[PDB]
Amino acid sequence: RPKLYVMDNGRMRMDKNWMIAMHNPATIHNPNAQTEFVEFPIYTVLIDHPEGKILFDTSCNPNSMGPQGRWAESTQQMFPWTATEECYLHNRLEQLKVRPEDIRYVVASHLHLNHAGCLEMFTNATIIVHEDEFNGALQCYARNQKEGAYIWADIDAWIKNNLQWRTVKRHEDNILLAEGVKVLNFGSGHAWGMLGLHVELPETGGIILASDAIYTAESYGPPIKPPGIIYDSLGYMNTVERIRRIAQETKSQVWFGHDAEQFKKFRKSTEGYYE
Amino acid sequence: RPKLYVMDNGRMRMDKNWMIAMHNPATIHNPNAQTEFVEFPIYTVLIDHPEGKILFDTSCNPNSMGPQGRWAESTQQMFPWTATEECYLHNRLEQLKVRPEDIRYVVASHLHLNHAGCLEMFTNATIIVHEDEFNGALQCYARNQKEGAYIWADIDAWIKNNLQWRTVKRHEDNILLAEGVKVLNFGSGHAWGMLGLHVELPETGGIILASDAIYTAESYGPPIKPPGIIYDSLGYMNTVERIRRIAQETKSQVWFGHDAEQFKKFRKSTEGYYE
Ligand SMILES: [Co+2]
Ligand SMILES: [Co+2]
Ligand SMILES: [Fe+3]
Ligand SMILES: [Fe+3]
Repeated sequence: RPKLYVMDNGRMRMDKNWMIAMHNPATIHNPNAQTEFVEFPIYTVLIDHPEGKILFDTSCNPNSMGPQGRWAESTQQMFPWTATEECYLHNRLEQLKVRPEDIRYVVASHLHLNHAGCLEMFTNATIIVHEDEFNGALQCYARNQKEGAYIWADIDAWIKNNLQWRTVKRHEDNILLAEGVKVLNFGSGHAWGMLGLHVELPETGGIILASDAIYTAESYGPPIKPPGIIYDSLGYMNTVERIRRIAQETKSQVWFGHDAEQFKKFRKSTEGYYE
Repeated sequence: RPKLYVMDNGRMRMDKNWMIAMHNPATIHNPNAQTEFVEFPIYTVLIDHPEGKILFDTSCNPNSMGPQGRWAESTQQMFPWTATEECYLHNRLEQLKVRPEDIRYVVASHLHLNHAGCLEMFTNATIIVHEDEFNGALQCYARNQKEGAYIWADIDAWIKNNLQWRTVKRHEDNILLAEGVKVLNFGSGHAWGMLGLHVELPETGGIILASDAIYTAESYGPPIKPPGIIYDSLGYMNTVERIRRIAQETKSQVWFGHDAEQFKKFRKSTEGYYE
């Protein structure tokens, strides 16, 4: 029935402490302990479904980086994005003969700069987003916040391009978007409102797209190693355990948001898909 | 009526990222950004009240550090405590002609190693503690956790010395402990359950003892700069703002848990007291 594509939208580097909070604490013997600037993948997932094309996340906007970049300079320096034109989502989709207009549904895991970058392209889609995440980003916008993980120029484009939103309510149940495609309401954790996907593929089986609910296998453990980027510590911990339970009960794989190792092993859109 | 004493119970050093989460993030230009290893005061407060002597916090145990120390070696290395004999609470109290047996109430802000160290001394007192904090530490003990901020040997002593506990229930209102002395139920934040004191002194006026609900003036802001040592991020943020409001409405000073600058300006027990 359906085909699932992993599209490579480039790499980003940041302080490991953002990814694993307090990963290497200072000691009497190492009072000025150093961190690392680690690299991690940015990716999106296309589910080419007979009921319609579903896109999970949208990576970064092409005009994110550089002197004329939408991203503030501090942001560009703390979370630099490296991507070839081939890695841009529009191009990755073009290489699959998919036009933005062909996307029925976009699922925004959250509205961070490296997941909601290209929402603006999908003007014929219904954008599914957690209401608290939406609200939180709209406040960043309204208060003219220019630094941080919510890109003002990105949100501006969303509104100017008249996107069609479908917010997931705080206590809303999981949404069946299509046969074998369920939107999981993880709620507050890494961000204000986290959404995930459960995909049931005829051949591959079950897949949980966790996005930044779980950064990496190191995050996942056990035991859980929480991130530095976190809004609701408790919601985060609960979400990870919930994902772990869903995986074991549905015998599903868990695809982390930003795990280099796991990504290396993924079959990307230049080699094929998952059925 | 009452006399309030600030007792210097030593100094401790740790990674600044514990105090201020992500205080100096790595950048493209500083990929191996360094943390610092900062010094901060450990103190306790004695309210010599006509209704009875109230102690807020108990510092670290004398036998905490060194090869035969109660603290695990990793803990002694990440959170080293420096203290001369005079800084020990038993001695600080002795210099005020105060015997452990003279304490009617001990208020444990939380049960971290540097606040609950000497609970065992107060065998004739009622130990007031948040129930969630108590529960959390009793689990650390039962699971024989020997690393971390909850010292197994400390907890072992509490049970052996048959301390008399009074737990503050999760949704319990503030407790009037004595005229002008209220226990503030902050709940989860820095740790599982945090208690503060509001003291109304005839001369000095209102004082909020925040303990680790607010590490420092930098934590307090505004804006709030949360710590790396945190269980409930949201509860933490709520608590700080609650303190700000109480302070404003009660025209009260806020005494932070571990603020080097503020502590220097405090009149300690070797110079006098607050009335
Ligand atoms: Co994110
Ligand atoms: Co503490
Ligand atoms: Fe991300
Ligand atoms: Fe402390």
